[PDB]
Amino acid sequence: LSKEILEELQLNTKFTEEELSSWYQSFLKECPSGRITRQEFQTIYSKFFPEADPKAYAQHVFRSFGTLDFKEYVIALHMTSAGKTNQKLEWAFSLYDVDGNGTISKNEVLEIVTAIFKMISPEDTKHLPEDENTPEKRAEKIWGFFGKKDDDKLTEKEFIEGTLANKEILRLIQFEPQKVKEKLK
Amino acid sequence: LSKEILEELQLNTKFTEEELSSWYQSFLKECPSGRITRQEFQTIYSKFFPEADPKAYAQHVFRSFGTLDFKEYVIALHMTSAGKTNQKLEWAFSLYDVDGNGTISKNEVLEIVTAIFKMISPEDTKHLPEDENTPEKRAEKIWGFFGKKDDDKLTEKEFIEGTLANKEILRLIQFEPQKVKEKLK
Amino acid sequence: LSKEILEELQLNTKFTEEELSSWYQSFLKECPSGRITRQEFQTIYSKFFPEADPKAYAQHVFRSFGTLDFKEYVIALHMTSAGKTNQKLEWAFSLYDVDGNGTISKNEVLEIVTAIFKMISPEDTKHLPEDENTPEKRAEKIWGFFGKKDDDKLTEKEFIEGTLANKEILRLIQFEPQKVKEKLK
Amino acid sequence: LSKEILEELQLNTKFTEEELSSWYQSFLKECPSGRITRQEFQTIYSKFFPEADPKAYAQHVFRSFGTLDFKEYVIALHMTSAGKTNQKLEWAFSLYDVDGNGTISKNEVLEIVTAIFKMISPEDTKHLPEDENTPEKRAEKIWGFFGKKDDDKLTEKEFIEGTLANKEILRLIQFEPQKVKEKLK
Ligand SMILES: [Ca+2]
Ligand SMILES: [Ca+2]
Ligand SMILES: [Ca+2]
Ligand SMILES: [Ca+2]
Repeated sequence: LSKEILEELQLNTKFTEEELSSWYQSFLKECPSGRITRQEFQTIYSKFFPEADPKAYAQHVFRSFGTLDFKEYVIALHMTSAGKTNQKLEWAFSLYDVDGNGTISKNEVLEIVTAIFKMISPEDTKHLPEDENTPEKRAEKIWGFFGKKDDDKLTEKEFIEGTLANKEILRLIQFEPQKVKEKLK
Repeated sequence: LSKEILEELQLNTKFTEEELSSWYQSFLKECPSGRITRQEFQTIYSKFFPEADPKAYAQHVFRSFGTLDFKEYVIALHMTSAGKTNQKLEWAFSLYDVDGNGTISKNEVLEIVTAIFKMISPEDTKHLPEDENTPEKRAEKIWGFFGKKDDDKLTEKEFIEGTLANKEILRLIQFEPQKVKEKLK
Repeated sequence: LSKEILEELQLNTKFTEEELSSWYQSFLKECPSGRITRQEFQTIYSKFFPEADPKAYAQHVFRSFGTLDFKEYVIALHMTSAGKTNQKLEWAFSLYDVDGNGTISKNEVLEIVTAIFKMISPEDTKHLPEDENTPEKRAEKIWGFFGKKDDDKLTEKEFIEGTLANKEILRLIQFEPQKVKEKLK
Repeated sequence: LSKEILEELQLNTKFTEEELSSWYQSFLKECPSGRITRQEFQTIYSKFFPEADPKAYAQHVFRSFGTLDFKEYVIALHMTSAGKTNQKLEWAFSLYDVDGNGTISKNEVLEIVTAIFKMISPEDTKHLPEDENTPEKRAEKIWGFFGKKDDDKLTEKEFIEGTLANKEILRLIQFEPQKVKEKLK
């Protein structure tokens, strides 16, 4: 588990195996089964993002992985809060492909963008450019950069190419609450 | 020791084993026993932070680990001066849990925040937001973000979740003197 | 391939072997032969840099490596879009030595600088200093910093020494489209 | 050599072993003996820092290591131009201890500060704070932060403690030409 987590994160880790083991011992005192349900997971985001409405967001993050074990729980927290976005592109594809069918549709992008938008304070909201100030505008822009028609599908190959190649695209799909905020101020 | 330090720091290290070995040879010329007392440790902070009152701070850092050996001494200096705060969350919990009982109480947070505040120059002080300009205000805000009642306790699980998840929380518990300063100017 | 890529990038990687393997499976669904032609490669840049004219640029990048296999394709995308420029100096020499003869001539630098310039929007263009606002001015400045006469040749030794030693030089040869942009605003 | 360099730099490297090997092949075409003299080394700095007077600086850097072999040459270029200063503290001590006797005297600090100052353009010079605008002022401030009397000696232990602990000190001893410049603008 600790080496397994460290193995999956590799460059994104903010912990050593010993520290992961300490966190783990603590986690087990709280969740003796070593599993956390979707409801328990959503509560972490509700408790730590008082100003926003993190429910949809936390559910989508949970979904990207019944329950999550400690490994997935630790990775989820790293994906939403630590590291650079360009190091999480594979995972991000999993977040955007809402139904897990392997391709991202326009409706899926809208779904994720809407949930991310709910993480932003209505205050930070008016600091947004006119062309990206609503879920639908932000989602359309994204679809547009990928050169997609409403009917089209986006594969993992194109998704990684575009997000890596063009930083403008990376900035639009960005899902970490803090980074979405710190790109305006 | 050098591999042992390098092993504990892992990603936070600013030295190679050879350089650690050089520093060590130098350290032994000064402290032949290879041990440094609390009083000797406090003197390093007093000597290098002339403008502040580092005593309480240095004592708490020392405590987080009679004497410290070279390994702990090197780690302590890394914890207070190098790397990114999000990579020191496990250690930070040890710093905040003043009595080492495993949970952080409101009084402990106040204790650490007060010591950190003593590291800031009275000059940089008035550059602080109204809601975080005194030890008690800064400590209350922290307790408030964790959703705690004065009577409550904070576990290591919640501490890591909150500090990692919400950067606002990370900024409030930040203990490195330089970062506390460079977040205002 | 995944370990082979990870081996060549080493510090520049934004992916783990597992993620590279996922991207690969996706790539094969699109290109069953596991090879991508110059024309297919150019299309990625045309599709993701709508505002510029990426043809010459994409051709030079392709050339630095008939077809490219997945490994070279992944590295090419990393070279143009991720990491710090100072970590790509060896590769950059390969990009500038247009004919692959081992030395860079003044005409080669002009060729690459012109292609890079085509990646910049005519809008960002007037934000350029007077002495670097045209391909020929930018190329001359570069040649001048290297202390070269129009007739001279630049070896890989001098190229690495100059670009590493003097950041001014590094900034002038910079080839990543985003960095060229973000150095003005 | 390539693994040996990679071993000494470890975290500071901007090259892979293969790239170091390429640079090496190029270096040998220029210096078949694989050795570079002090005069040859100084010429690199003179050629790439046209606006300054890099002689004293290049000599001190050379000295910190007759001739230098490729390994030392590569490390020297990394020390002066790449990475973060806090990762080069052991080496920096070697740079400041001009006579190699193991302790730094006030005259040695003045010597190095003067050489570094010669790397700054007279233009960037007036952008310097009043208390650090001359070699003697900058050197005195440094000695003062270390709490030293003119007669005193500075050991490697204290040097590392102070430079790591107090970023103000790190900024004053900073020796990379670019960083000295980019700390004003
Ligand atoms: Ca889907
Ligand atoms: Ca306690
Ligand atoms: Ca050529
Ligand atoms: Ca000396």
